Amino acid sequence: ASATFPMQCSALRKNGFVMLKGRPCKIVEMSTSKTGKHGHAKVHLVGIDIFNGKKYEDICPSTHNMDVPHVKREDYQLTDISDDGYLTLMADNGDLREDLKIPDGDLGTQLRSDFDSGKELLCTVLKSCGEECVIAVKANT
Repeated sequence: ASATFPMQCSALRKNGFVMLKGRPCKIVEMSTSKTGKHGHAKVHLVGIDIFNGKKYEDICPSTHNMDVPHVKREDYQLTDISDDGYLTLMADNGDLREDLKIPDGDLGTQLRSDFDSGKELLCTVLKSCGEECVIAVKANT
């Protein structure tokens, strides 16, 4: 039930998930840099926060592990939007959750409009490291 698991830095790949500075990211760049000439490594890692979009960075030995998030998604059916801007989301087993808000950016605006219209919507919730949010909205019928 851990939120992150070890992986050897030499096993990391571009567009894979990695933890940078406590945030779950997608690796966007990797390269080598500077050592002592007897068997070590400093891999430079860049990654985009999978929720924010912020860019982060760190340096790690090829030999030793990194922390890698479990990243999951689940689809909910959208049934309401409150004045507070919270969504009412219904899981496949019927349970409701109203703790997720209208997402940021263009997605939240589309979501708001499509539901102001008459459309049945599925919201895909991204989940990782104790953080969750709607990342995709898809028409239903």
